[PDB]
Amino acid sequence: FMVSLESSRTQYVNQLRSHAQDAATALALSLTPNIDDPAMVELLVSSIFDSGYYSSIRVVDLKTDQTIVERNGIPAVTNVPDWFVKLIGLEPAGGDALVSRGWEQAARVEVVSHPMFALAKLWQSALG
Amino acid sequence: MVSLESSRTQYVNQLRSHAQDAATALALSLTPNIDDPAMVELLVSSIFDSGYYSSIRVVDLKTDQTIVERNGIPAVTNVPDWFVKLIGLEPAGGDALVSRGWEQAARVEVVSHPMFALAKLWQSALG
Repeated sequence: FMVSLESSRTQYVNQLRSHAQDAATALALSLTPNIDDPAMVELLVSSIFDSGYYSSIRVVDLKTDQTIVERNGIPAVTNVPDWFVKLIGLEPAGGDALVSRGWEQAARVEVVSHPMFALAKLWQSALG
Repeated sequence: MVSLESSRTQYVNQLRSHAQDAATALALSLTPNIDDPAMVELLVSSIFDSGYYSSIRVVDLKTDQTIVERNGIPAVTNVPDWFVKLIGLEPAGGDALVSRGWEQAARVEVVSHPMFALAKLWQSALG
Protein backbone atom coordinates (compact mmCIF):
# COMPACT_ATOMS: atom_id res chain seq x y z
CA PHE A 1 0.00 0.00 0.00
CA MET A 2 2.45 2.62 1.25
CA VAL A 3 5.31 0.47 -0.04
CA SER A 4 3.71 0.37 -3.47
CA LEU A 5 2.36 3.93 -3.50
CA GLU A 6 4.89 5.55 -5.82
CA SER A 7 4.71 2.80 -8.47
CA SER A 8 0.90 2.58 -8.22
CA ARG A 9 0.56 6.35 -8.64
CA THR A 10 2.76 6.27 -11.73
CA GLN A 11 0.54 3.52 -13.21
CA TYR A 12 -2.56 5.69 -12.82
CA VAL A 13 -0.74 8.71 -14.18
CA ASN A 14 0.27 6.71 -17.25
CA GLN A 15 -3.21 5.23 -17.58
CA LEU A 16 -5.01 8.61 -17.46
CA ARG A 17 -2.54 10.14 -19.91
CA SER A 18 -3.09 7.24 -22.31
CA HIS A 19 -6.84 7.69 -21.83
CA ALA A 20 -6.59 11.36 -22.89
CA GLN A 21 -4.19 10.65 -25.75
CA ASP A 22 -6.37 7.87 -27.13
CA ALA A 23 -9.41 10.16 -27.11
CA ALA A 24 -7.52 12.95 -28.90
CA THR A 25 -6.19 10.55 -31.50
CA ALA A 26 -9.62 9.01 -32.08
CA LEU A 27 -11.31 12.41 -32.28
CA ALA A 28 -8.73 13.83 -34.67
CA LEU A 29 -9.37 10.82 -36.91
CA SER A 30 -13.14 11.26 -36.66
CA LEU A 31 -12.85 14.95 -37.55
CA THR A 32 -10.59 14.53 -40.56
CA PRO A 33 -13.24 13.85 -43.23
CA ASN A 34 -15.52 16.49 -41.65
CA ILE A 35 -13.19 19.33 -40.71
CA ASP A 36 -14.92 21.76 -43.09
CA ASP A 37 -18.44 21.08 -41.76
CA PRO A 38 -18.79 23.20 -38.58
CA ALA A 39 -22.00 21.49 -37.41
CA MET A 40 -20.49 18.01 -37.77
CA VAL A 41 -17.35 19.14 -35.96
CA GLU A 42 -19.43 20.30 -33.02
CA LEU A 43 -21.49 17.09 -33.13
CA LEU A 44 -18.43 14.85 -33.10
CA VAL A 45 -16.81 16.72 -30.23
CA SER A 46 -20.06 16.74 -28.20
CA SER A 47 -20.45 13.00 -28.74
CA ILE A 48 -17.15 12.27 -26.99
CA PHE A 49 -17.48 14.97 -24.33
CA ASP A 50 -21.02 14.05 -23.29
CA SER A 51 -19.77 10.96 -21.42
CA GLY A 52 -18.36 13.21 -18.72
CA TYR A 53 -15.02 11.37 -18.84
CA TYR A 54 -13.10 14.48 -19.94
CA SER A 55 -12.41 17.70 -18.01
CA SER A 56 -12.00 19.47 -21.34
CA ILE A 57 -11.81 19.06 -25.13
CA ARG A 58 -10.73 21.85 -27.45
CA VAL A 59 -10.15 21.96 -31.21
CA VAL A 60 -7.79 24.70 -32.35
CA ASP A 61 -7.52 25.99 -35.92
CA LEU A 62 -3.78 25.99 -36.71
CA LYS A 63 -3.90 28.68 -39.42
CA THR A 64 -5.81 31.25 -37.35
CA ASP A 65 -4.83 29.90 -33.92
CA GLN A 66 -8.39 30.35 -32.69
CA THR A 67 -10.62 27.87 -30.89
CA ILE A 68 -13.03 26.21 -33.31
CA VAL A 69 -14.99 24.43 -30.60
CA GLU A 70 -14.47 23.72 -26.93
CA ARG A 71 -16.09 22.09 -23.94
CA ASN A 72 -15.22 22.26 -20.27
CA GLY A 73 -16.44 20.58 -17.13
CA ILE A 74 -15.39 21.02 -13.53
CA PRO A 75 -11.93 19.41 -13.24
CA ALA A 76 -12.21 18.82 -9.47
CA VAL A 77 -13.67 15.73 -7.82
CA THR A 78 -17.37 15.87 -7.08
CA ASN A 79 -18.36 14.19 -3.81
CA VAL A 80 -22.00 13.30 -4.51
CA PRO A 81 -23.98 12.45 -1.35
CA ASP A 82 -25.18 8.85 -1.07
CA TRP A 83 -28.74 10.02 -0.51
CA PHE A 84 -28.75 11.80 -3.89
CA VAL A 85 -28.13 8.50 -5.68
CA LYS A 86 -31.29 7.00 -4.17
CA LEU A 87 -33.19 10.20 -4.93
CA ILE A 88 -32.13 10.25 -8.59
CA GLY A 89 -32.48 6.47 -8.86
CA LEU A 90 -30.49 5.94 -12.06
CA GLU A 91 -31.16 2.68 -13.90
CA PRO A 92 -28.04 0.51 -14.51
CA ALA A 93 -28.48 0.62 -18.32
CA GLY A 94 -26.48 -2.57 -18.90
CA GLY A 95 -25.58 -4.07 -22.26
CA ASP A 96 -24.96 -7.66 -23.31
CA ALA A 97 -23.80 -9.82 -26.21
CA LEU A 98 -23.70 -13.51 -27.10
CA VAL A 99 -20.64 -15.65 -27.72
CA SER A 100 -21.18 -18.61 -30.04
CA ARG A 101 -19.31 -21.90 -30.08
CA GLY A 102 -19.82 -23.24 -33.57
CA TRP A 103 -23.54 -22.79 -34.17
CA GLU A 104 -24.64 -22.89 -30.55
CA GLN A 105 -24.81 -19.86 -28.26
CA ALA A 106 -22.21 -20.67 -25.59
CA ALA A 107 -22.03 -17.67 -23.25
CA ARG A 108 -23.48 -14.22 -22.57
CA VAL A 109 -21.29 -11.20 -21.78
CA GLU A 110 -22.97 -8.70 -19.46
CA VAL A 111 -21.52 -5.21 -19.01
CA VAL A 112 -22.63 -2.38 -16.73
CA SER A 113 -21.01 1.05 -17.10
CA HIS A 114 -19.96 2.94 -13.98
CA PRO A 115 -22.34 5.88 -13.28
CA MET A 116 -19.86 8.01 -11.29
CA PHE A 117 -19.49 10.70 -13.97
CA ALA A 118 -23.19 10.73 -14.79
CA LEU A 119 -24.07 11.17 -11.11
CA ALA A 120 -21.48 13.94 -10.73
CA LYS A 121 -23.03 15.85 -13.64
CA LEU A 122 -26.57 15.39 -12.30
CA TRP A 123 -25.46 16.67 -8.90
CA GLN A 124 -23.76 19.75 -10.41
CA SER A 125 -27.02 20.47 -12.26
CA ALA A 126 -29.00 19.96 -9.05
CA LEU A 127 -26.82 22.51 -7.24
CA GLY A 128 -27.50 25.01 -10.02
CA MET B 1 -37.07 16.95 -9.86
CA VAL B 2 -38.62 16.51 -13.30
CA SER B 3 -36.42 19.29 -14.64
CA LEU B 4 -33.59 16.74 -14.82
CA GLU B 5 -35.68 14.15 -16.68
CA SER B 6 -34.11 14.95 -20.05
CA SER B 7 -30.60 15.00 -18.58
CA ARG B 8 -31.32 11.62 -17.00
CA THR B 9 -32.44 9.85 -20.16
CA GLN B 10 -29.44 11.26 -22.02
CA TYR B 11 -26.95 9.97 -19.44
CA VAL B 12 -28.71 6.61 -19.33
CA ASN B 13 -28.45 6.41 -23.12
CA GLN B 14 -24.73 7.09 -22.90
CA LEU B 15 -24.19 4.49 -20.18
CA ARG B 16 -26.14 1.93 -22.23
CA SER B 17 -24.28 2.50 -25.49
CA HIS B 18 -20.93 2.53 -23.67
CA ALA B 19 -21.79 -0.80 -22.02
CA GLN B 20 -23.20 -2.27 -25.23
CA ASP B 21 -20.09 -1.28 -27.21
CA ALA B 22 -17.94 -3.10 -24.65
CA ALA B 23 -20.13 -6.21 -24.41
CA THR B 24 -20.06 -6.54 -28.20
CA ALA B 25 -16.29 -6.05 -28.49
CA LEU B 26 -15.65 -8.46 -25.62
CA ALA B 27 -17.98 -11.14 -27.02
CA LEU B 28 -16.06 -10.86 -30.31
CA SER B 29 -12.73 -11.07 -28.50
CA LEU B 30 -13.80 -14.15 -26.51
CA THR B 31 -15.12 -16.02 -29.51
CA PRO B 32 -11.87 -17.74 -30.58
CA ASN B 33 -11.02 -18.28 -26.91
CA ILE B 34 -14.21 -19.60 -25.34
CA ASP B 35 -12.80 -23.06 -24.54
CA ASP B 36 -9.72 -21.60 -22.80
CA PRO B 37 -10.88 -20.51 -19.31
CA ALA B 38 -7.61 -18.75 -18.45
CA MET B 39 -7.72 -16.65 -21.63
CA VAL B 40 -11.36 -15.74 -21.06
CA GLU B 41 -10.45 -14.45 -17.59
CA LEU B 42 -7.44 -12.54 -18.90
CA LEU B 43 -9.47 -10.86 -21.66
CA VAL B 44 -12.32 -9.90 -19.29
CA SER B 45 -9.88 -8.38 -16.79
CA SER B 46 -7.99 -6.51 -19.49
CA ILE B 47 -11.16 -4.68 -20.53
CA PHE B 48 -12.39 -4.19 -16.98
CA ASP B 49 -9.06 -2.77 -15.84
CA SER B 50 -8.72 -0.23 -18.67
CA GLY B 51 -12.28 1.10 -18.58
CA TYR B 52 -14.94 2.63 -16.32
CA TYR B 53 -17.26 -0.27 -15.51
CA SER B 54 -19.42 -1.27 -12.53
CA SER B 55 -19.29 -4.90 -13.56
CA ILE B 56 -18.51 -7.33 -16.33
CA ARG B 57 -19.90 -10.86 -16.10
CA VAL B 58 -19.71 -13.87 -18.41
CA VAL B 59 -22.43 -16.50 -18.03
CA ASP B 60 -22.19 -20.09 -19.35
CA LEU B 61 -25.42 -20.61 -21.30
CA LYS B 62 -25.16 -24.39 -21.19
CA THR B 63 -25.36 -24.31 -17.37
CA ASP B 64 -26.79 -20.82 -16.78
CA GLN B 65 -24.00 -20.20 -14.26
CA THR B 66 -21.35 -17.48 -13.96
CA ILE B 67 -17.99 -18.26 -15.60
CA VAL B 68 -16.05 -15.12 -14.65
CA GLU B 69 -17.06 -11.85 -13.00
CA ARG B 70 -15.50 -8.50 -12.14
CA ASN B 71 -17.13 -5.98 -9.81
CA GLY B 72 -16.24 -2.33 -9.38
CA ILE B 73 -16.10 0.57 -6.95
CA PRO B 74 -19.24 2.21 -5.47
CA ALA B 75 -21.42 4.59 -7.52
CA VAL B 76 -20.20 7.70 -5.69
CA THR B 77 -16.86 8.50 -4.09
CA ASN B 78 -16.26 9.90 -0.64
CA VAL B 79 -12.52 10.33 -1.36
CA PRO B 80 -11.44 13.10 1.00
CA ASP B 81 -9.91 16.26 -0.42
CA TRP B 82 -6.90 15.80 1.88
CA PHE B 83 -6.15 12.48 0.14
CA VAL B 84 -6.57 14.05 -3.29
CA LYS B 85 -3.94 16.63 -2.21
CA LEU B 86 -1.58 13.92 -0.92
CA ILE B 87 -1.70 12.17 -4.32
CA GLY B 88 -1.43 15.51 -6.15
CA LEU B 89 -2.05 14.35 -9.72
CA GLU B 90 -1.15 16.81 -12.48
CA PRO B 91 -3.61 17.18 -15.37
CA ALA B 92 -3.62 14.22 -17.77
CA GLY B 93 -3.61 15.52 -21.31
CA GLY B 94 -3.20 14.39 -24.87
CA ASP B 95 -3.28 16.00 -28.27
CA ALA B 96 -3.48 15.01 -31.91
CA LEU B 97 -3.36 16.72 -35.31
CA VAL B 98 -5.95 16.85 -38.04
CA SER B 99 -4.31 17.18 -41.43
CA ARG B 100 -5.39 17.99 -44.99
CA GLY B 101 -2.85 16.06 -47.08
CA TRP B 102 0.56 17.22 -45.90
CA GLU B 103 -1.12 20.33 -44.51
CA GLN B 104 -1.86 20.59 -40.78
CA ALA B 105 -5.34 22.03 -40.17
CA ALA B 106 -6.30 21.65 -36.51
CA ARG B 107 -5.10 20.40 -33.15
CA VAL B 108 -7.36 18.39 -30.83
CA GLU B 109 -6.60 18.76 -27.11
CA VAL B 110 -8.11 16.48 -24.43
CA VAL B 111 -7.81 16.43 -20.65
CA SER B 112 -9.14 13.31 -18.90
CA HIS B 113 -10.97 13.69 -15.60
CA PRO B 114 -9.09 12.00 -12.70
CA MET B 115 -12.12 11.24 -10.50
CA PHE B 116 -12.20 7.49 -11.36
CA ALA B 117 -8.44 7.03 -10.88
CA LEU B 118 -8.56 8.78 -7.50
CA ALA B 119 -11.58 6.73 -6.42
CA LYS B 120 -9.62 3.56 -7.23
CA LEU B 121 -6.50 4.71 -5.40
CA TRP B 122 -8.70 5.52 -2.43
CA GLN B 123 -10.46 2.14 -2.35
CA SER B 124 -7.01 0.61 -2.47
CA ALA B 125 -5.80 2.86 0.36
CA LEU B 126 -8.71 1.62 2.47
CA GLY B 127 -7.50 -1.93 1.91
